[PDB]
Amino acid sequence: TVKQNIIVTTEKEKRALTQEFVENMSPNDKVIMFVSQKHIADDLSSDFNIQGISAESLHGNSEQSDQERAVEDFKSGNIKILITTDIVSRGLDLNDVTHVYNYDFPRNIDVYVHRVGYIGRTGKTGTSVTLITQRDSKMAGELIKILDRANQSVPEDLVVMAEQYKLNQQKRH
Repeated sequence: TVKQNIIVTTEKEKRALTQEFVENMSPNDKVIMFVSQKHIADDLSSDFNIQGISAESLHGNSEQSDQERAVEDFKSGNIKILITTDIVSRGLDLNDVTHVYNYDFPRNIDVYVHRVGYIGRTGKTGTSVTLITQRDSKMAGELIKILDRANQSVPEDLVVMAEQYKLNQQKRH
């Protein structure tokens, strides 16, 4: 079973929170991190590597050689964080993954559930961590239902977001 954590935040606080997450990683943790834009993924990778948290970024135009080196490094432990945009590389052994980290909230709820499934498919326990901001407040109610269905704790800030969204929508009919 997979522990699901939702962190309500703003776009300016995402970098600092993600910094705090990666600094608190155990030496055994291996993270697949989801970022919507390639240049942000590159920025994050070079930040992490400069600090000594070994990482690589991949996107849809990454060469097959680059992807297969990243997958081998993820297996061997030569990287601890694989930051991906638009794809998950096919040769990735999901048994090595302890965490899914959604730096950007995915484009819909079905993609979110699929990413939780990346750890749940192996039958091992693991953790999904997701950052959500006001731009994705239309997802908040659906996300609460996912958490309630999976018997996961519901953060107060997520309930506040879903209530605020509903009130703002009711004023617009």
